[PDB]
Amino acid sequence: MERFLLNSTVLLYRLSTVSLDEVSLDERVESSVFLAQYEQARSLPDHVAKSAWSYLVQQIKQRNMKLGPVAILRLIAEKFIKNEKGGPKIDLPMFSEWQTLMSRVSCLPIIACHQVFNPGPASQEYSFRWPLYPYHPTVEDYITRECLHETHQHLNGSTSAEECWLDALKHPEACLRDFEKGWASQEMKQLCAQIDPSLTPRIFKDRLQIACNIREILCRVAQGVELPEWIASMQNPQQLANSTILHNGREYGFATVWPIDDKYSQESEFCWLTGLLEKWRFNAPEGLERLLWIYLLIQNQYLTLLVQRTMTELREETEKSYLSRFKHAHGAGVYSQVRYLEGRFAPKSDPNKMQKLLFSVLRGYWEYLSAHMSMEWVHEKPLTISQVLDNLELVEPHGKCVELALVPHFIKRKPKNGEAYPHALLFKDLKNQAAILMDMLKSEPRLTGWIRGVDAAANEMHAPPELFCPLFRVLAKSGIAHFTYHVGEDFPHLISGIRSIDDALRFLPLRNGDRLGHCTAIGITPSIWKRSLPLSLSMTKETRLLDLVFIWRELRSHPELLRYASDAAIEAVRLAHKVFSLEEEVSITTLDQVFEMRGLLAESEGLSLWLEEYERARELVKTTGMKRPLKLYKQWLTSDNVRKQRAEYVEVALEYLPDEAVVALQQAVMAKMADRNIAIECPPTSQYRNVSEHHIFRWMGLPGEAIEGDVPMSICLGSDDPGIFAADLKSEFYHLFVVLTRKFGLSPADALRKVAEVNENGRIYRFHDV
Amino acid sequence: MERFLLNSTVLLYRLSTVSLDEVSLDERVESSVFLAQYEQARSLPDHVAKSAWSYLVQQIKQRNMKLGPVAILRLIAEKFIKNEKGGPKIDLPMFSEWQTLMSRVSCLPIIACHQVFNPGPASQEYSFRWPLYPYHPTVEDYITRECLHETHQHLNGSTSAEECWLDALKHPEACLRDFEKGWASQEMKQLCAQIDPSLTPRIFKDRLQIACNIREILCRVAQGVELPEWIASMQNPQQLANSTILHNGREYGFATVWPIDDKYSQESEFCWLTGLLEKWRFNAPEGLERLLWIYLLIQNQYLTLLVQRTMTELREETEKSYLSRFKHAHGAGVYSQVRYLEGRFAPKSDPNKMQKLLFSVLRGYWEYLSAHMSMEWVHEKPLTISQVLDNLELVEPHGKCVELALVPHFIKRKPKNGEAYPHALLFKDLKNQAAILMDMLKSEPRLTGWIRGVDAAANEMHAPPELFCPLFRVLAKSGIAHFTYHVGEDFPHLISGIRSIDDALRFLPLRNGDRLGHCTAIGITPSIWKRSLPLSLSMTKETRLLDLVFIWRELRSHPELLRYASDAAIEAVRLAHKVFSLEEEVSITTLDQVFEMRGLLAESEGLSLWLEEYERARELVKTTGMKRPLKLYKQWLTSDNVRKQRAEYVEVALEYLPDEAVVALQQAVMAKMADRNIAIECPPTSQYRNVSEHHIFRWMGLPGEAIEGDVPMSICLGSDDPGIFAADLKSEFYHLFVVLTRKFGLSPADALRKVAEVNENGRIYRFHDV
Amino acid sequence: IGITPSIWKRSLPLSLSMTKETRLLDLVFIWRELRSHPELLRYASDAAIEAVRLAHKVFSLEEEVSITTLDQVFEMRGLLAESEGLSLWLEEYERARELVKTTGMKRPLKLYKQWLTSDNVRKQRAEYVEVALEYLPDEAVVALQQAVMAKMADRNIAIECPPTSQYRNVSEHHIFRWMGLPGEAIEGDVPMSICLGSDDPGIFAADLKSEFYHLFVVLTRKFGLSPADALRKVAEVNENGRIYRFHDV
Ligand SMILES: [Zn+2]
Ligand SMILES: [Zn+2]
Repeated sequence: MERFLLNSTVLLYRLSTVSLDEVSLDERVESSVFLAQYEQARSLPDHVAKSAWSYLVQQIKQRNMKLGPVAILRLIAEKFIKNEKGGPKIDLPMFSEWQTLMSRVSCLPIIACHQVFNPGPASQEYSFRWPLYPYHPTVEDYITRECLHETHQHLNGSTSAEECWLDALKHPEACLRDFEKGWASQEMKQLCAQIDPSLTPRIFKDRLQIACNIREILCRVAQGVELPEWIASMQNPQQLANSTILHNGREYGFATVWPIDDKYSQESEFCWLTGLLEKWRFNAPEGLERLLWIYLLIQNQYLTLLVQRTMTELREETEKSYLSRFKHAHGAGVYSQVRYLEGRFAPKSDPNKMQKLLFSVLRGYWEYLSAHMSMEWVHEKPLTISQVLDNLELVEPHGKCVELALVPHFIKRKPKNGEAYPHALLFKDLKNQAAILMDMLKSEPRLTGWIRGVDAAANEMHAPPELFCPLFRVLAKSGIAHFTYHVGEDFPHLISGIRSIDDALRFLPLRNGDRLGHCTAIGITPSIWKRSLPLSLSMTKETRLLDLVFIWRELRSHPELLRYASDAAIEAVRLAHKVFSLEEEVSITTLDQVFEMRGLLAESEGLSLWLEEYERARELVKTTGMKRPLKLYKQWLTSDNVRKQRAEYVEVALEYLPDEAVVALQQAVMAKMADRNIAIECPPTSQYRNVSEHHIFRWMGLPGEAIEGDVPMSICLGSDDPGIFAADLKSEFYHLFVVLTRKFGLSPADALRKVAEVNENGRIYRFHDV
Repeated sequence: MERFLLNSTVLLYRLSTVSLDEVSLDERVESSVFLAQYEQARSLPDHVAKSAWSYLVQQIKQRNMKLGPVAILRLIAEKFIKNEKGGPKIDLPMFSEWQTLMSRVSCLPIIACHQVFNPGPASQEYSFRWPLYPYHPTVEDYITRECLHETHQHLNGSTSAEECWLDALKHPEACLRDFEKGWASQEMKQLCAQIDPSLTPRIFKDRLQIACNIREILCRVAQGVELPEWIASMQNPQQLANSTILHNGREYGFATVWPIDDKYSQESEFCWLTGLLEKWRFNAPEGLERLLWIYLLIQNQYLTLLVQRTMTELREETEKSYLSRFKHAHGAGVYSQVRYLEGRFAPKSDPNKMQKLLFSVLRGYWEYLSAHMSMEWVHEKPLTISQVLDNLELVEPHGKCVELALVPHFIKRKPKNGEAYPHALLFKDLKNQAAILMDMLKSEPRLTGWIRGVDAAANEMHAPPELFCPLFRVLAKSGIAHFTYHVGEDFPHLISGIRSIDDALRFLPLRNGDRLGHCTAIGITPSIWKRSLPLSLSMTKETRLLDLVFIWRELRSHPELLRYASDAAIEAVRLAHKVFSLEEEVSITTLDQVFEMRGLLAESEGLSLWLEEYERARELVKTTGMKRPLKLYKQWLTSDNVRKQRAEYVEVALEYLPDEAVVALQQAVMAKMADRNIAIECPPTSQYRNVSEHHIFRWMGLPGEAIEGDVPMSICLGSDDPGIFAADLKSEFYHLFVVLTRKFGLSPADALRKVAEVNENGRIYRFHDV
Repeated sequence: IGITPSIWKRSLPLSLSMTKETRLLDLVFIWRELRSHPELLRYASDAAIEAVRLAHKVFSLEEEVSITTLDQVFEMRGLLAESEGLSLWLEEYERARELVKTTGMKRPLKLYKQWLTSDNVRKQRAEYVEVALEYLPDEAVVALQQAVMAKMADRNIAIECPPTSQYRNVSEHHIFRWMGLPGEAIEGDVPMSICLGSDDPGIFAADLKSEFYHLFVVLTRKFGLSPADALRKVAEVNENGRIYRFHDV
């Protein structure tokens, strides 16, 4: 429960609102804790909270200390972090729980408290490194031998959330600008209201600047410098909502001097916090400790809102952040811990911005390499992308350092109210971006060795994959090997997700060894897919009809489900009749022929490198006996009536199909996949009670999770956990190892090689040049 | 999904605040629904809600309604309720969803709308009856042939919460007094914040008066009488927060003539709502539907508060509520659906109030019996308890009507800061009440024929059973037959609840055929008992030590857990040494002999009907070798440091014992159950996702639910669901029936019998006189 | 749903003549059932084909009609003729309004009207066609039959059984096969809530008590059940009489 006292919206209000000399807020802190649990962990049975709080307070009073940041952090550090071998580490049994706490709290304060109150041997000068980790010699030797391989880094640009808070403190105005530009959006209305009811942009700025001011003041006291006299005027936290304080007539600026150049550096934060805590080892002023309360609380609230969520992204268009990611990916040892890194990046609409971003990333990689290996760099200070390449070709794949592969994102937005065919404007945008990419490759053909493969991300329902097939094929002929597309992550229905996955398979120009993405649909079981959700699910008519045709096709060969297959046939015919407003009798067969054309470009022939696909409809139209498919698909694309019908909603009864049938669909899907030799990135991520049910294990063949009709699926790794701070690929590696060893009782060797197949598959299906 | 539109606190806030002429609040209601769903059902993944509301609005626009309570109740009634055989009945597969809905909403409006818009045959004049039930010929034939058994009804006095609402409107000031006296105590503050952050007694009175005024105004429209003028002045809902409205200098009242004398009756509500809906069949004024909306909301929210929760009970001290209870318990047939009723009521500490309550209950019962049967009644208008007994002495156990059994409660409060021994003052209050009880019994020996047994209710941790043993023995000698004690309901640890149950067995004077209560500790499995609980659970030191003693005692003979038993012994020795401040060596044997003395009365010898348990310690003191036992027990009861360290808080691992070992302790307890012929009352109720997980099934032996060593133990039924409105014993009967037949596929006969053995256990262990 | 095919063809001619509608609906039903059983899909396909042919005759159809469409035709046999295609009566007068709105039902509705009205169609309905006595196997019969008892249990509908042509002896009585008697019950059977009826066509002075005795004696002697066994079995149906009594409660 401790992480309440560090992450609490109501406590944040109360502490920020009460005066600094109030004292004796124990009851209200406790009540705020109970409200926080009621909001967050509703399931706790109303008495565990009171008991655990009686404890927490009891331990505090035993240790003769005050309810404080230092108190809670001390308890947490003592409970979790141990110093072993090298640096602080996380106990193997407690690692998962520590991750759960990470899902709510920042670890820098905890780490500083650990160092100050129980430092390890005074022989290894420790430098801050996030996140903290457990130790297993087998795992360590394995990583030393083979290193790790990143393929899914797209959660928040390419960095952890923690440094973004410091970036905010560095450009508070930029973050307010982004906050506001988006405050006009609907979705974030609900996001912000549900995280913090009365969040609002003015209070956004107020909390940000208050945090800046508290950091400054606490830094002054940590350095132990004179407690400036306007502190006396400082009485109410709301005073920290302004850039200057008024003591008597004068407006005093809080700005001050810090030893380090990068005043917003994580290292600066850490040194500051260590100094403060060591000053505060025996006792603390109440005003300042409450200040640190609100400081940590605002940190955490900001970090959540960010994680549960373009210009705060643009500011990362320098060769500083990329160097940072690269240095972090490289360990503290001479050899980098990750062997092969996939660098995923959002394309822009302007050639200037793409060339800027590309030069930034390329240069940063060059400096990362130069900082580790010495040689004649030709252009010692490269200024152009061509110069950077000139520098880079000289590198050989020894493996001392990481190997970079660059993948642009394809962001799928919702269709708009008015357009010739669905997603037409989005298609135009993507065509613009892709053409620019192609032209940059034209200009610098050597870029084919660094820009390898394109991913298709953002919310799936906003666009079906068939929209991207012409894009992917044109890019391929441009020289883009390898492709990726997010499938199966979220869906109106599990059958819908499975159908979407097969659509991608059968339509996308995916070759041997390509990689799809989460594909959670074919991993999640129908036992654990419906546990708190309504018995029926409303969804779009188009989605329903496509899924019904999918059920048809997949179950046509299954003797045990032919009843369901006939039902799918009948109901798909009826839905087609309604959506297309049909009066003639239309066969499931011709529906199927219509639906197999979904990969065709809208504007091909029914509506340089684009000529092939522009004519791709020509041989189809040449096929005489496909009249009805042509006209029906043209109606599907253009007809206003058909489009409104497609948008229409209607229920699916949950138990439309037996879970056995769902599993059969899944298994047909894995069969087709494995036939085509495609891999599945699986990052650890809503409905799972604990990680133990993660479908990764079913894909991994664990007894008690795997199903009889199952296959291997070439799972690969990816460091993208939506609801955590300061996560890493090796963090996920350790997560999987510990869960295997503990919950499944596998011996350390067993867990090691279990995870190792997925890791080495990461290398195997790397897109990087060979 | 619809639950959120009919109960939403934040929705209530803003709709009540906005002007009645605001209009076009669709997006507003959307935000309200998303917030309410987030706060209540957190698990739903953020998009199913969007789809569900999309289809809701699709329905509303297609069928051409306005987003409003009318359309909502219409969709509900269509989706749930139907006319079959006699009156409306709930579709069987939908009963679980409907009772879930009743967990948050009331059915009066829904049933009104159903009757209004799809009435059955216009020949069975439809007198409202609550709640609404399903139809199964086997079920109805069984209830007719046999009839049912109420054994456990202590939730809201003995009434369903919905009637408490019209009670509040009858005496709103009384509800205000009850609210405020209690609003000063913390736990209600935590609750008020958790349910309604800004609840307060102020807005409490405000919302109550608003509700009454809405009732009046919409009565004006329903009777279709002239739409009085001050409606024009009425522009904001808050204007309804006052008893009068100021139009132009004049303050106009809200009250009127209503057709029925009892203006606060559920039947009045029903006929009224029917009239309102009939009038509003095709359309209605926007502001008026909004007023109805707010009425319904407030209705739901305060009903929620009430259920989850003195003078509101005191006002129920007339022979009216109890007559109503009896009539409700009896169906609409000549024969009563229940045969045997158990009437549980609090024993008051004033003899006058106690005899008042008792004459009230007796007179209500007699009048009911008169209302259904004819003979000479002797005192046609009885006045005294003696007179009503004279009347009732002529009644015979034919079975036409209900047979009542009266049980005083014992509400056990937390121990206070200062007292000679723990819970001493509570013991004194109970002794006062029991003295009063035996006084009235002495005065009227006949009362033994209606007061059959006493129950120990209230929060378990507030007091342990052993202190009641002298009380129960004294009462038994006075002439009270059968006893009850709530066990297993709430606990800090599962083993601790198990130990509590054993202690009750081995200390309370329980006899053959007695009953305990919920005993959920013994039904909940270790597997599904730890789903969101912290990896470590936290207890009082005294509880921890007693559990250690229990574990070792019970596992002494288990060869497979001897390790665990030996541990428990060791840590028990350690804890006893620290607690008793023991310098010498205390054997776990000695601790056994100490803790077996717990049933001893505190003020007997180590500190007429009472003389026996005053001298009971004489035999033990005569016992020579028990020196050390007695002195340690005295230390335990009295030593201030000892009571302090008892109150202090010690932690224990969640997985302190293996799941199997916990079940083994459970099985020792099941064996004791069967051996002593003690029944267990199992009503339907926090950790269960769906009702199918209910431990009731574990006892009923459902394959895959019964554990290997399971033992039948005379489970009995109880109509007490903490989180539902207008619950009934027959209702939960249907619930169990449907659950068996569907989630386990059992045939109607199988489910009928499987519930029937429990029902008939009810008969077998009636407390009623023979 | 009682008589087993084994004892259904004991003196029957090897072919049976019946009306064309009966034949067509039979084929349609056979398909509707046998779509799902892996062991009878051949028969289901045969029925679909032949039903298509027979409908092409009965409707004199010139276009092509799918068995799905035939089903959509014959699913609407519950519609009132003069509802919309030919106070309390209102609701069923207008019920066809929703369907006629249904756009995809064009061909079904027109076919239904043809069937109800067309004189040529009605003449063809009255026409007769032969069917082989073993048109389908006993196993197929019993599969259909067990599906029927499945829906029986699903809808909680009872069967009102009196005692009565082909049966040589009362021991051959179908009542027993419902009653689950070993050697009389069939594997894929389900319980179906039988109730009694005192209606014997070919006797005088017969009563429910008389039938009770008859059943008890036959159970006891021909099947050797103990008195308790036979009494319990007979009761089952007897008190099922209570259970599904129409009498008001
Ligand atoms: Zn992804
Ligand atoms: Zn209870």
